[PDB]
Amino acid sequence: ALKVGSESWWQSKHGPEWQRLNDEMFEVTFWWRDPQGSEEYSTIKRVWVYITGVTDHHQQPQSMQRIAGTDVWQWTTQLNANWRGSYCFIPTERDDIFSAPSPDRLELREGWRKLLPQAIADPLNPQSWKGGLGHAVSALEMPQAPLQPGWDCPQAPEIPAKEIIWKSERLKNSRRVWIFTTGDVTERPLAVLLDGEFWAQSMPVWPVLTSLTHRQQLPPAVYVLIDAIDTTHRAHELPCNADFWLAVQQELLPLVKVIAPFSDRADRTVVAGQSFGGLSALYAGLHWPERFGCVLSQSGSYWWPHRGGQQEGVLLEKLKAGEVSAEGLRIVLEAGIREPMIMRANQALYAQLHPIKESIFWRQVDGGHDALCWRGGLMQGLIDLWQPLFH
Repeated sequence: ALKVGSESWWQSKHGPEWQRLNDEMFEVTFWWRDPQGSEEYSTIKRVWVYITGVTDHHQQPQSMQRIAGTDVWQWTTQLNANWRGSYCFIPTERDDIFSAPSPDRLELREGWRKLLPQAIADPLNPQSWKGGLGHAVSALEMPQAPLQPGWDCPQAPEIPAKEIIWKSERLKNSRRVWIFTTGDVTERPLAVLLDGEFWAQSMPVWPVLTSLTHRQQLPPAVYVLIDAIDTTHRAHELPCNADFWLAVQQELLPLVKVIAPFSDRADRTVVAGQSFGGLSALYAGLHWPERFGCVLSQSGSYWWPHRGGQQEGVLLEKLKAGEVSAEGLRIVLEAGIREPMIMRANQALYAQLHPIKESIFWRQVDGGHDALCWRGGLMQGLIDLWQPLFH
Protein backbone atom coordinates (compact mmCIF):
# COMPACT_ATOMS: atom_id res chain seq x y z
CA ALA A 1 0.00 0.00 0.00
CA LEU A 2 0.80 3.81 0.22
CA LYS A 3 -0.88 4.65 3.57
CA VAL A 4 1.28 7.50 4.84
CA GLY A 5 3.58 6.22 7.56
CA SER A 6 3.01 2.53 6.93
CA GLU A 7 6.03 0.27 6.47
CA SER A 8 5.33 -0.23 2.78
CA TRP A 9 5.20 3.60 2.44
CA TRP A 10 8.55 4.11 4.19
CA GLN A 11 10.13 1.53 1.87
CA SER A 12 9.36 3.71 -1.10
CA LYS A 13 11.09 6.65 0.58
CA HIS A 14 14.76 7.00 -0.41
CA GLY A 15 15.74 10.44 0.91
CA PRO A 16 14.40 13.87 -0.04
CA GLU A 17 11.98 14.29 -2.94
CA TRP A 18 11.49 17.50 -4.92
CA GLN A 19 9.17 19.30 -7.35
CA ARG A 20 10.30 22.14 -9.58
CA LEU A 21 8.78 25.52 -8.87
CA ASN A 22 10.11 27.37 -11.90
CA ASP A 23 13.29 27.77 -13.90
CA GLU A 24 15.48 28.69 -10.92
CA MET A 25 13.79 27.07 -7.91
CA PHE A 26 12.82 23.65 -6.55
CA GLU A 27 10.72 22.69 -3.61
CA VAL A 28 12.53 19.98 -1.65
CA THR A 29 10.83 17.85 1.05
CA PHE A 30 12.64 15.73 3.65
CA TRP A 31 11.30 12.94 5.82
CA TRP A 32 12.44 11.28 8.98
CA ARG A 33 10.93 8.22 10.59
CA ASP A 34 10.95 8.16 14.37
CA PRO A 35 12.08 4.79 15.61
CA GLN A 36 9.71 5.30 18.56
CA GLY A 37 6.37 5.70 16.78
CA SER A 38 3.78 8.49 17.14
CA GLU A 39 4.12 11.58 19.31
CA GLU A 40 2.57 9.49 22.11
CA TYR A 41 5.25 6.86 22.30
CA SER A 42 8.16 9.04 21.19
CA THR A 43 10.27 11.28 23.36
CA ILE A 44 11.67 13.50 20.60
CA LYS A 45 10.39 17.07 20.53
CA ARG A 46 12.42 18.70 17.75
CA VAL A 47 14.04 17.36 14.60
CA TRP A 48 16.26 20.05 13.14
CA VAL A 49 17.41 20.05 9.58
CA TYR A 50 20.90 21.28 9.04
CA ILE A 51 21.99 21.96 5.45
CA THR A 52 25.71 22.50 5.00
CA GLY A 53 25.89 25.50 2.66
CA VAL A 54 22.60 26.98 3.72
CA THR A 55 21.32 26.63 7.26
CA ASP A 56 24.28 28.50 8.78
CA HIS A 57 23.48 31.79 6.88
CA HIS A 58 19.70 32.35 7.40
CA GLN A 59 18.39 34.50 10.38
CA GLN A 60 15.93 31.56 12.89
CA PRO A 61 15.67 27.75 12.08
CA GLN A 62 12.58 25.54 11.63
CA SER A 63 12.16 22.10 13.18
CA MET A 64 10.55 19.24 11.31
CA GLN A 65 6.86 18.78 11.97
CA ARG A 66 5.22 15.52 12.98
CA ILE A 67 2.20 14.13 11.26
CA ALA A 68 -0.02 13.32 14.23
CA GLY A 69 -0.51 9.63 14.98
CA THR A 70 2.36 8.53 12.72
CA ASP A 71 6.12 8.17 13.06
CA VAL A 72 6.57 10.66 10.23
CA TRP A 73 8.52 13.91 10.48
CA GLN A 74 8.31 16.27 7.57
CA TRP A 75 10.14 19.43 6.43
CA THR A 76 10.16 21.46 3.26
CA THR A 77 12.27 24.17 1.68
CA GLN A 78 13.56 25.53 -1.62
CA LEU A 79 16.84 25.27 -3.41
CA ASN A 80 18.26 26.55 -6.66
CA ALA A 81 18.15 24.15 -9.60
CA ASN A 82 21.95 23.98 -9.67
CA TRP A 83 22.59 23.55 -5.94
CA ARG A 84 24.40 20.52 -4.56
CA GLY A 85 25.51 19.81 -1.00
CA SER A 86 24.78 17.83 2.11
CA TYR A 87 22.33 17.88 5.00
CA CYS A 88 21.78 16.06 8.28
CA PHE A 89 18.97 15.64 10.79
CA ILE A 90 19.17 16.30 14.52
CA PRO A 91 16.37 14.53 16.36
CA THR A 92 16.33 15.74 19.95
CA GLU A 93 14.34 15.39 23.22
CA ARG A 94 15.60 18.80 24.34
CA ASP A 95 13.45 21.73 23.12
CA ASP A 96 14.94 24.84 24.70
CA ILE A 97 17.82 24.90 22.25
CA PHE A 98 16.08 27.33 19.84
CA SER A 99 13.30 28.31 22.22
CA ALA A 100 13.45 32.13 21.83
CA PRO A 101 11.92 33.03 18.42
CA SER A 102 14.43 35.64 17.16
CA PRO A 103 17.44 35.06 17.71
CA ASP A 104 20.93 36.57 17.08
CA ARG A 105 23.97 35.25 15.17
CA LEU A 106 25.85 34.66 18.44
CA GLU A 107 23.00 32.74 20.09
CA LEU A 108 23.04 30.71 16.83
CA ARG A 109 26.63 29.37 16.41
CA GLU A 110 26.14 28.56 20.11
CA GLY A 111 22.93 26.52 19.70
CA TRP A 112 24.05 24.65 16.56
CA ARG A 113 27.39 23.75 18.18
CA LYS A 114 25.44 22.41 21.12
CA LEU A 115 23.29 20.27 18.79
CA LEU A 116 25.53 18.94 15.97
CA PRO A 117 27.10 16.21 18.17
CA GLN A 118 23.64 14.57 18.05
CA ALA A 119 23.36 14.93 14.25
CA ILE A 120 22.57 11.82 12.17
CA ALA A 121 22.70 11.29 8.41
CA ASP A 122 19.41 10.65 6.63
CA PRO A 123 18.96 6.96 7.19
CA LEU A 124 16.97 6.45 3.94
CA ASN A 125 19.28 8.35 1.65
CA PRO A 126 21.58 5.80 0.07
CA GLN A 127 24.60 8.11 0.29
CA SER A 128 26.14 9.22 3.57
CA TRP A 129 29.47 9.98 5.19
CA LYS A 130 31.32 11.81 7.99
CA GLY A 131 31.05 15.53 7.23
CA GLY A 132 33.66 18.29 6.96
CA LEU A 133 32.33 19.60 10.30
CA GLY A 134 32.83 16.10 11.76
CA HIS A 135 29.11 15.23 11.98
CA ALA A 136 27.47 12.70 9.65
CA VAL A 137 25.68 13.97 6.52
CA SER A 138 23.75 12.84 3.42
CA ALA A 139 23.88 13.85 -0.29
CA LEU A 140 21.60 16.34 -2.11
CA GLU A 141 21.94 17.34 -5.75
CA MET A 142 19.53 19.51 -7.68
CA PRO A 143 19.11 18.42 -11.32
CA GLN A 144 21.12 21.30 -12.80
CA ALA A 145 24.01 20.94 -10.37
CA PRO A 146 27.13 21.68 -12.41
CA LEU A 147 28.69 18.59 -13.93
CA GLN A 148 31.63 17.17 -11.92
CA PRO A 149 34.23 15.56 -14.20
CA GLY A 150 34.39 11.72 -13.98
CA TRP A 151 31.69 11.35 -11.32
CA ASP A 152 29.05 11.12 -14.06
CA CYS A 153 30.20 7.65 -15.26
CA PRO A 154 32.53 5.64 -13.02
CA GLN A 155 34.44 2.74 -14.63
CA ALA A 156 35.63 -0.35 -12.83
CA PRO A 157 39.40 -0.02 -12.20
CA GLU A 158 41.64 -2.57 -13.96
CA ILE A 159 43.90 -3.11 -10.96
CA PRO A 160 42.26 -2.41 -7.56
CA ALA A 161 44.07 -0.27 -4.97
CA LYS A 162 46.36 -1.97 -2.46
CA GLU A 163 45.94 -1.04 1.19
CA ILE A 164 49.10 -1.28 3.23
CA ILE A 165 49.70 -0.28 6.80
CA TRP A 166 52.48 2.27 6.98
CA LYS A 167 54.17 2.05 10.37
CA SER A 168 56.03 5.38 10.59
CA GLU A 169 59.12 5.43 12.71
CA ARG A 170 59.30 9.19 13.11
CA LEU A 171 55.54 9.79 13.75
CA LYS A 172 55.52 6.71 16.02
CA ASN A 173 52.13 5.54 14.72
CA SER A 174 50.54 3.33 12.03
CA ARG A 175 47.98 4.18 9.39
CA ARG A 176 46.48 2.83 6.22
CA VAL A 177 47.79 3.88 2.88
CA TRP A 178 46.18 3.02 -0.42
CA ILE A 179 48.40 2.69 -3.43
CA PHE A 180 46.40 2.90 -6.64
CA THR A 181 47.65 2.98 -10.22
CA THR A 182 46.01 3.93 -13.40
CA GLY A 183 48.28 2.55 -16.22
CA ASP A 184 51.20 0.11 -16.70
CA VAL A 185 54.73 1.38 -17.35
CA THR A 186 56.32 3.55 -20.14
CA GLU A 187 57.23 7.46 -16.18
CA ARG A 188 53.94 8.11 -14.34
CA PRO A 189 53.37 11.18 -12.15
CA LEU A 190 52.78 10.74 -8.40
CA ALA A 191 49.75 12.25 -6.67
CA VAL A 192 49.37 12.14 -2.90
CA LEU A 193 45.91 12.78 -1.47
CA LEU A 194 45.33 13.60 2.17
CA ASP A 195 42.40 12.15 4.08
CA GLY A 196 42.87 8.95 2.14
CA GLU A 197 40.40 6.99 4.25
CA PHE A 198 37.81 9.36 3.00
CA TRP A 199 38.68 9.15 -0.70
CA ALA A 200 39.34 5.43 -0.56
CA GLN A 201 36.26 4.49 1.41
CA SER A 202 33.59 7.14 1.90
CA MET A 203 33.68 8.52 -1.63
CA PRO A 204 35.80 5.89 -3.32
CA VAL A 205 37.67 7.77 -5.95
CA TRP A 206 38.87 4.75 -7.96
CA PRO A 207 36.31 4.38 -10.76
CA VAL A 208 36.27 8.16 -11.17
CA LEU A 209 40.01 8.50 -11.74
CA THR A 210 39.73 5.50 -14.11
CA SER A 211 36.91 7.05 -16.17
CA LEU A 212 39.01 10.21 -16.56
CA THR A 213 42.13 8.24 -17.43
CA HIS A 214 40.25 6.29 -20.13
CA ARG A 215 38.98 9.61 -21.52
CA GLN A 216 42.65 10.69 -21.21
CA GLN A 217 41.86 13.77 -19.23
CA LEU A 218 44.35 12.27 -16.76
CA PRO A 219 47.65 10.49 -17.43
CA PRO A 220 48.47 7.01 -16.18
CA ALA A 221 49.52 7.92 -12.66
CA VAL A 222 50.29 6.58 -9.19
CA TYR A 223 48.00 7.75 -6.40
CA VAL A 224 48.97 7.55 -2.73
CA LEU A 225 46.04 8.06 -0.31
CA ILE A 226 47.23 8.67 3.23
CA ASP A 227 44.93 7.76 6.13
CA ALA A 228 44.57 10.68 8.48
CA ILE A 229 44.06 8.49 11.49
CA ASP A 230 41.37 10.48 13.26
CA THR A 231 40.46 14.05 14.17
CA THR A 232 43.06 14.72 16.84
CA HIS A 233 45.83 13.16 14.70
CA ARG A 234 44.61 15.05 11.70
CA ALA A 235 44.64 18.31 13.58
CA HIS A 236 48.19 17.79 14.81
CA GLU A 237 49.67 16.24 11.67
CA LEU A 238 48.01 18.02 8.79
CA PRO A 239 48.38 21.75 9.57
CA CYS A 240 52.06 22.79 9.21
CA ASN A 241 53.73 19.84 10.90
CA ALA A 242 57.22 19.37 9.48
CA ASP A 243 57.68 15.85 10.90
CA PHE A 244 54.66 14.84 8.92
CA TRP A 245 56.05 15.70 5.51
CA LEU A 246 59.48 14.50 6.57
CA ALA A 247 58.12 11.03 7.38
CA VAL A 248 56.15 10.80 4.13
CA GLN A 249 59.13 11.80 1.99
CA GLN A 250 61.65 9.74 3.92
CA GLU A 251 59.68 6.67 5.06
CA LEU A 252 56.60 6.41 2.87
CA LEU A 253 57.44 7.48 -0.68
CA PRO A 254 60.61 5.48 -1.07
CA LEU A 255 58.50 2.40 -0.28
CA VAL A 256 55.77 3.40 -2.69
CA LYS A 257 58.38 3.93 -5.43
CA VAL A 258 59.57 0.35 -5.09
CA ILE A 259 55.93 -0.86 -5.10
CA ALA A 260 54.63 1.22 -8.03
CA PRO A 261 57.36 3.30 -9.73
CA PHE A 262 56.70 7.01 -10.27
CA SER A 263 58.54 9.99 -11.79
CA ASP A 264 61.03 12.04 -9.77
CA ARG A 265 60.08 15.35 -11.25
CA ALA A 266 58.57 17.75 -8.74
CA ASP A 267 56.82 19.52 -11.63
CA ARG A 268 54.39 16.60 -12.17
CA THR A 269 54.21 15.53 -8.47
CA VAL A 270 50.89 16.63 -6.83
CA VAL A 271 49.78 17.11 -3.25
CA ALA A 272 46.00 17.33 -2.89
CA GLY A 273 43.92 18.19 0.12
CA GLN A 274 40.77 19.81 1.44
CA SER A 275 40.49 22.11 4.49
CA PHE A 276 43.46 21.11 6.71
CA GLY A 277 44.47 18.92 3.80
CA GLY A 278 44.54 21.99 1.54
CA LEU A 279 46.60 23.92 4.08
CA SER A 280 48.93 20.94 4.45
CA ALA A 281 49.28 20.56 0.68
CA LEU A 282 50.41 24.17 0.30
CA TYR A 283 52.75 23.99 3.26
CA ALA A 284 54.35 20.94 1.75
CA GLY A 285 55.09 22.56 -1.62
CA LEU A 286 56.39 25.67 0.13
CA HIS A 287 59.03 23.80 2.12
CA TRP A 288 59.93 21.01 -0.23
CA PRO A 289 59.25 22.29 -3.74
CA GLU A 290 61.89 19.94 -5.13
CA ARG A 291 59.68 16.97 -4.18
CA PHE A 292 56.30 18.64 -4.53
CA GLY A 293 55.63 20.54 -7.71
CA CYS A 294 51.89 20.95 -7.72
CA VAL A 295 49.36 21.91 -5.09
CA LEU A 296 45.62 21.38 -5.16
CA SER A 297 44.15 23.10 -2.13
CA GLN A 298 40.36 23.06 -1.81
CA SER A 299 38.82 25.13 0.98
CA GLY A 300 42.26 25.17 2.61
CA SER A 301 42.14 26.19 6.27
CA TYR A 302 44.49 29.18 5.97
CA TRP A 303 43.26 31.10 9.03
CA TRP A 304 45.10 28.46 11.05
CA PRO A 305 45.41 28.51 14.05
CA HIS A 306 43.31 31.67 14.61
CA ARG A 307 39.69 30.64 14.11
CA GLY A 308 37.54 33.53 12.79
CA GLY A 309 38.30 37.13 11.82
CA GLN A 310 40.92 37.28 14.61
CA GLN A 311 44.45 37.27 13.15
CA GLU A 312 45.97 36.17 9.80
CA GLY A 313 47.18 32.52 9.53
CA VAL A 314 50.61 31.33 10.71
CA LEU A 315 51.37 30.45 7.10
CA LEU A 316 50.15 33.81 5.78
CA GLU A 317 52.60 35.63 8.07
CA LYS A 318 55.46 33.15 7.64
CA LEU A 319 55.10 34.36 4.06
CA LYS A 320 54.36 38.01 4.91
CA ALA A 321 57.64 38.15 6.90
CA GLY A 322 59.03 37.11 3.45
CA GLU A 323 60.31 33.99 5.13
CA VAL A 324 59.27 30.78 3.27
CA SER A 325 58.74 31.45 -0.44
CA ALA A 326 56.45 29.94 -3.07
CA GLU A 327 59.28 29.69 -5.61
CA GLY A 328 58.43 27.35 -8.50
CA LEU A 329 55.20 25.53 -7.69
CA ARG A 330 52.17 25.51 -9.96
CA ILE A 331 49.06 25.47 -7.79
CA VAL A 332 45.24 25.16 -7.86
CA LEU A 333 43.69 27.36 -5.16
CA GLU A 334 39.93 26.92 -4.62
CA ALA A 335 37.21 27.87 -2.12
CA GLY A 336 33.43 28.25 -2.26
CA ILE A 337 31.38 31.42 -1.86
CA ARG A 338 29.00 29.74 0.50
CA GLU A 339 31.80 28.97 2.98
CA PRO A 340 32.66 32.24 3.53
CA MET A 341 35.00 32.54 6.57
CA ILE A 342 37.37 30.28 4.63
CA MET A 343 36.97 32.29 1.44
CA ARG A 344 38.28 35.39 3.24
CA ALA A 345 41.25 33.44 4.51
CA ASN A 346 41.91 32.27 0.94
CA GLN A 347 41.83 35.61 -0.89
CA ALA A 348 44.06 36.84 1.91
CA LEU A 349 46.58 34.16 0.78
CA TYR A 350 46.10 34.87 -2.93
CA ALA A 351 47.21 38.47 -2.39
CA GLN A 352 50.19 37.45 -0.27
CA LEU A 353 51.27 35.38 -3.31
CA HIS A 354 51.71 38.40 -5.58
CA PRO A 355 54.95 36.85 -7.01
CA ILE A 356 53.47 33.51 -8.20
CA LYS A 357 50.13 35.08 -9.26
CA GLU A 358 50.70 33.84 -12.83
CA SER A 359 51.02 30.09 -12.24
CA ILE A 360 48.06 29.83 -9.80
CA PHE A 361 44.66 28.62 -10.98
CA TRP A 362 42.25 30.47 -8.74
CA ARG A 363 38.59 29.37 -8.55
CA GLN A 364 35.62 30.52 -6.50
CA VAL A 365 32.95 27.85 -6.64
CA ASP A 366 29.29 27.50 -5.62
CA GLY A 367 30.43 25.15 -2.88
CA GLY A 368 30.14 25.09 0.85
CA HIS A 369 32.71 23.27 3.00
CA ASP A 370 31.64 19.96 1.65
CA ALA A 371 32.90 16.64 0.34
CA LEU A 372 30.09 16.57 -2.24
CA CYS A 373 31.37 19.71 -3.96
CA TRP A 374 35.04 18.98 -3.32
CA ARG A 375 34.93 15.73 -5.27
CA GLY A 376 34.35 17.59 -8.51
CA GLY A 377 36.96 20.14 -7.60
CA LEU A 378 39.40 17.38 -6.81
CA MET A 379 39.07 15.86 -10.23
CA GLN A 380 39.24 19.20 -12.00
CA GLY A 381 42.33 20.37 -10.11
CA LEU A 382 44.07 17.17 -11.08
CA ILE A 383 43.28 17.76 -14.75
CA ASP A 384 44.58 21.33 -14.58
CA LEU A 385 47.85 20.50 -12.84
CA TRP A 386 48.52 17.78 -15.41
CA GLN A 387 47.79 19.99 -18.43
CA PRO A 388 51.60 20.24 -19.11
CA LEU A 389 51.79 16.48 -19.72
CA PHE A 390 49.78 16.78 -22.95
CA HIS A 391 52.32 19.21 -24.56
